[PDB]
Amino acid sequence: DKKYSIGLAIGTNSVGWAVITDEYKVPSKKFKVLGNTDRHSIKKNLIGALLFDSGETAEATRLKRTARRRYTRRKNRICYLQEIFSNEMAKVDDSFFHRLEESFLVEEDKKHERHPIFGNIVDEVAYHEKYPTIYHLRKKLVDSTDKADLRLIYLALAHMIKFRGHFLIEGDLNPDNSDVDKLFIQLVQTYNQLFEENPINASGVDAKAILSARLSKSRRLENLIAQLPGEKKNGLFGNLIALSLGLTPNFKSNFDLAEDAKLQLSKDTYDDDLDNLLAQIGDQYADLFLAAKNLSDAILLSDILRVNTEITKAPLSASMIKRYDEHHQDLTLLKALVRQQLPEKYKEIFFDQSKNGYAGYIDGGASQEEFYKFIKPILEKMDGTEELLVKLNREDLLRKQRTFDNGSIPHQIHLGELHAILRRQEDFYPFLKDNREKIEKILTFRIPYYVGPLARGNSRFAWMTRKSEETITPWNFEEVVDKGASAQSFIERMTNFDKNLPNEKVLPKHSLLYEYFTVYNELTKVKYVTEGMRKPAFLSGEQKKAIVDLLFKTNRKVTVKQLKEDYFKKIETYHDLLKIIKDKDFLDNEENEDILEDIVLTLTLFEDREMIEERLKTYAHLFDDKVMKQLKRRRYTGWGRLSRKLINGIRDKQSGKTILDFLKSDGFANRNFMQLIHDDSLTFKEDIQKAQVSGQGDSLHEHIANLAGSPAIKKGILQTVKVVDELVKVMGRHKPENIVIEMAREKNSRERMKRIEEGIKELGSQILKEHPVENTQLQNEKLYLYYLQNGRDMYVDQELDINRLSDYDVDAIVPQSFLKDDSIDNKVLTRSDKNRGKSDNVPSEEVVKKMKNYWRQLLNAKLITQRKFDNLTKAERGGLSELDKAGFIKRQLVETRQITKHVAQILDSRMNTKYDENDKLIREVKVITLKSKLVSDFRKDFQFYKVREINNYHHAHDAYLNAVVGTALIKKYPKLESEFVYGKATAKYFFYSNIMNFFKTEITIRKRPLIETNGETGEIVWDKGRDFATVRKVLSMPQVNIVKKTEVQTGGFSKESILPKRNSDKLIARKKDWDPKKYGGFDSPTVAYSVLVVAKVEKGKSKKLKSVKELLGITIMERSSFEKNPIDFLEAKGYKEVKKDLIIKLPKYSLFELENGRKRMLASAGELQKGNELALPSKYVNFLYLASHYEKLKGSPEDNEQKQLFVEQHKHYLDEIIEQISEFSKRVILADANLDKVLSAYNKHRDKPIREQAENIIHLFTLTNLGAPAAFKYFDTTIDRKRYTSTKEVLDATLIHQSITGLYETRIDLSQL
DNA sequence: TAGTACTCTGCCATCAGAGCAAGCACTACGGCCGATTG
DNA sequence: GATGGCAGAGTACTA
RNA sequence: GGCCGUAGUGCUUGCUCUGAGUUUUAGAGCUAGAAAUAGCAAGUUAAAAUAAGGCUAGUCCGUUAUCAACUUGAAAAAGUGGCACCGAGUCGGUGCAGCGUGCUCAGUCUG
DNA sequence: CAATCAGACTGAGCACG
Repeated sequence: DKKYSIGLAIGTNSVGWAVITDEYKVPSKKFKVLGNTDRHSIKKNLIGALLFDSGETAEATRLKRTARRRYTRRKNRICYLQEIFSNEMAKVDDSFFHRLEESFLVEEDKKHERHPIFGNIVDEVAYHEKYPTIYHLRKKLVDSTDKADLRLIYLALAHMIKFRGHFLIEGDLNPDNSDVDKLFIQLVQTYNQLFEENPINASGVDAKAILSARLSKSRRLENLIAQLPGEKKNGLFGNLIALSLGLTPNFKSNFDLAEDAKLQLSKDTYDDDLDNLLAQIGDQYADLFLAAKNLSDAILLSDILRVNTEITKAPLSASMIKRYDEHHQDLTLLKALVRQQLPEKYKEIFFDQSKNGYAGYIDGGASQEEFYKFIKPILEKMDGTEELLVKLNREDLLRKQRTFDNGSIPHQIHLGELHAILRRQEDFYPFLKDNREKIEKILTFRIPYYVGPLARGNSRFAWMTRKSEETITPWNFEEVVDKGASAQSFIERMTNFDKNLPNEKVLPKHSLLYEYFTVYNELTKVKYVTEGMRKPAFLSGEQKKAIVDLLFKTNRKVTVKQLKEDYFKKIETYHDLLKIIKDKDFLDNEENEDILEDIVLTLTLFEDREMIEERLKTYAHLFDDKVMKQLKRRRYTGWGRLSRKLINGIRDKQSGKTILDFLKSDGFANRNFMQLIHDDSLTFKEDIQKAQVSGQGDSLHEHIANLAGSPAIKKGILQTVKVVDELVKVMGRHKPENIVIEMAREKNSRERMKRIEEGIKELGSQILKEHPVENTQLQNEKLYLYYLQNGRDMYVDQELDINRLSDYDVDAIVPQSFLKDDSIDNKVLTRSDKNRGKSDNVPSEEVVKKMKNYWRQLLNAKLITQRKFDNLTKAERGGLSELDKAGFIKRQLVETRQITKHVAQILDSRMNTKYDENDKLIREVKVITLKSKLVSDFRKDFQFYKVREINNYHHAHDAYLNAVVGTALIKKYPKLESEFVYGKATAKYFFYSNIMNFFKTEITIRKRPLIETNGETGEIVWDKGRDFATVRKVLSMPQVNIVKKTEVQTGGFSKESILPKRNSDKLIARKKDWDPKKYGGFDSPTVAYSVLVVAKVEKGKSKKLKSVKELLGITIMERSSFEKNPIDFLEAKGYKEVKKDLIIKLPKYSLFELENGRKRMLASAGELQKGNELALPSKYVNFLYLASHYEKLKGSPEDNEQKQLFVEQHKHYLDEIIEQISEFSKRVILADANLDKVLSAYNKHRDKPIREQAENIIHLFTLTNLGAPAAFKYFDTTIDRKRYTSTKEVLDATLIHQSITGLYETRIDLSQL
């Protein structure tokens, strides 16, 4: 038995641990080794770390799941259409659908003719000649009036149904509205006709260009307003224009309606909102609103159709046909031009599929951007290509019909085309006449987002409820699915429970009881003071009732003057429902509170008007039709944090009064919620405690999963809990005195590009147009800041130069000393940092006044954030006060993160379990949490420098230093237990500035005593004479238990790319009947785990059985098949007489010990990884840190000078570091060619400065590392990977099974078996 | 000599968007919210 | 972003 | 620490959808050529699959989390490994074990 | 409103296995 402590450092992919005794010495004990080897014991130190791969989020899995569901539903739609057509298609050509299904088949596999539509070569060729694309067929069917072949009708309908289009725009679209100017003129005419007193003139205004601009919608509206006299924004005409172009205007000010009456044109509720507005004002604005709707349709369509729709009913098909024709003409013209001018490049342009060009554009995979990049210079270096170059510049040269930009086509266009086809062809096909509604339903149906998957009790994600047990098709979806219950369950499965009553659901935020509760809490804490009062007094129950009835039940906002006048002078959600139902006695009654709760619950739950009105039909008799309509109109959003049972259901045992009852009857006490619930005498606390006891706690893994945070952090937490338990078991089941823990704080380029594009569009500038920047270039911090600041200085009014970058200075708004935040939200790029003023405070008031307008504009442009703006304009608010500075200094050392709170609580609950007589938990184990700042400062101050590139020992060293610092600190300052152990401005500032000054011998010059004592107690907390030597000795130990957590690979079967056909055995069939050698397939499977099999194989013509020992990679696809029957799985692979007992399962990162301590880790069944750590001396580590200037220089000039001299005298340490690396590589790495290249590079770059040489030597440790080999770079010379691609040598080595700390092992010698 | 059989080296990885709902964590403020004895 | 798969060129040993 | 009021940012989980992309087949290539080969013509589209697949047969499920070895259990789970000292190139060596009960004394804590 | 002699453990000596 010995008092000991555990120090832990938690990372996303590493967890270090350390056990220390009283004198800060790490123990060392012998451990028994199990297995068949002759080694039965081994000595190890209680210091180490566990490394694992980072956890992942379920986002990719969710995306894959949704895609799978989408594909299934699409096939179901096509099957519905085929089922509709089946009888007549069997009459016409019975094998048509069979031919369609087997199109993906070689000729010998088809049981029908190869041609899929007509089945004979003449007919197929004629059809393809007449309709080169499906859009030709679609336009012909839409426009022509004669009979069409049934197969052709089905083909057009199937294309339309299979590829519908986006559902962003709701309602109906009329493609005939295409002209922008004509509809703008019509709208102006209607406006002038109605508003005769103040007519509006818009002649001479480029309405088409203004409205169809590529800028933002708000910018377009502003431009149109500026170029339009007689009105501005928020006027009637301005609101009409905004409504047409898509913004949501408030028509309240136009007619003084006093209600918002906002209308959105794309929303489904637009018709109801317009009906309400028309009933409010009058019926004479219907023409104007209809004109606005037509203008909106034209505005949104003209950007897509780009064709005249007055002659055809298929505008999209006409656009695709003209795209085809322009493609054809441009191709002919380009062929002629190339033939005439550059005959030698014709082959490489129109025949070579590898290089980009037309051949690679059509036959190859090259996209439109790549084709344009290839073909622009050739067109430029030719004559007669001006119009082709113009089309290229506007991105309209040689365009395919199916492209990426086709995603902006609403499904309403396809629906209109399909309806036109059905209307044309229903006279000749009665079945087409009959099934028109259901075919259109097939095209336009989509499952509501709140209904979810239509399961039948075998899905964990589903929540839908069926009122009838039968197959759900799009035609009886309403009559089978209980939509209201499905939506309510959709909302309720995600809402929280009350924390005080864990089995109780929370109330809606706008619930009436919630409103009364909040108002009563606010009212009971206001102490009135008036004449004739000796001391301030609290309001009584009757006074509060009178005040609530007279003020709260009358006016929305209650103020102190109103309280004094209407009650103290005159005498001495509720309002929203009052103006809707227009009933005061009903709302003030007490027997309809359940009805009111139901009403607010419905309005909160359902966002669809039909659902709200069908749910409220039960209360339709209580009110009138207009009241019901108003109730449907009103909708609330938000959920409270308190349950109804907690607020009003539970009652005190002594008095039989609920919390609301007590709050109403507070009287002179005026005790609030927190008080009511924390009172010892009151039974509310006891009842709350009783409820929380029920359920208790789930498993540790379940609790960690239920925590909120990153999955990688949760994985690290679980590993830390397990290693703590393992160490407790190791140390004899004696729990430690203290557990000191710490936790690290932690396409992006595409996000930056979209953000800058949106900001530039909003601001109306053209900085991107001046010089475009790619995402990779935008990844640079200086460039990103320059582009975010619109190319202008942020502290003074001047212009910055992009070509002059890498020369300015990046200045943080809050100085780095107070807060260490390096994010863009705190960084600012300016020409000179001195413009900000003082360097130890917020930017100066003069600069704030100068740049307030610019910063406001940037915020409105979303270039900077609200927090950034608030930080920048803090000088006006008052700047950085002394209390703020003290808080910033204090928060740099005291951990306050909820994740670390949780972690500490879990460890505390696991460790301390006993209770006293008075049910007071005994703090046997004290959990101390520190930030990384304390340990980092300790390392910098006392020359315990950390270099991350040497090896993985720094995790264990950090854990040990955490233990030492935390234990020493809580011994020296026992009063600091409040802020560290889980369980004035000037004075606070200088207290935390020197909190760690008892470690050091000298301060600022203060001669601190050699032996540090607690004071008031006889405890020695530190001894600079010998404890520093102990820490140095511990950090220089060569043995540290580093464990790579073995895992079984899970995930995708292989690479998702589908390769073309080739005669290789590595291809994987995409379907059971699709031979890879004839259809192509996947490759590169992921190996779940290797299996060691000792068996015999048939070799040679005689098929003699040769005993073989080898590793077999059980891939993810065949893992279940293997585990179901290993014998059959292995026999089918070709091995005979395998041994079930001798089969060994070998997951990833399995460790093997071969010779001279050389260790290899199993990367896969045919690859290995390095498994050895270089224990470089701390003298070499310190020299490398000092010479390399880690984190530049952060020392005094006097101290900086002596370290430079130290490096100068220790020049020769470089050769020894190289010597250590070389001998380690010779003993373990065995990469001879790479070692020779590294040594040659070192010899050739010997004359360069020590700084540069050390900086490059840091890279050489990538050669001698643990894990997968990686390529590094020494100066110019680059050294590639030396991969170990053979697992044959490990079959005679020693397989080590390491526990979670590595102290418990089971060595299995595979050579014997 | 032909045929396996193992080794070294370079290439290569599905990608973009649209809503909706619930929750947490943090920032920035701006107010209320620790017990015992006479 | 990297790290394992794969094709291809290359060299070596045995029937 | 929580609960209100406002505002903002980021992240997580779940659902309904969109456009592409790859793979095979269909869209008769021609002429001079014994043959390779050469010269022309053409190119834009569609069908099907989009993790193999599963049984629970649903317009459902299939890439998250969890997982050293051994023993006992169907499983969930529970068990399995002596200590001190001197040292340090991935851990080595040395030493001990493999004391219990009654009386007096003296020091510390509680009634 | 104002104050914040009995039981257990360790070491020392003697007796028995």
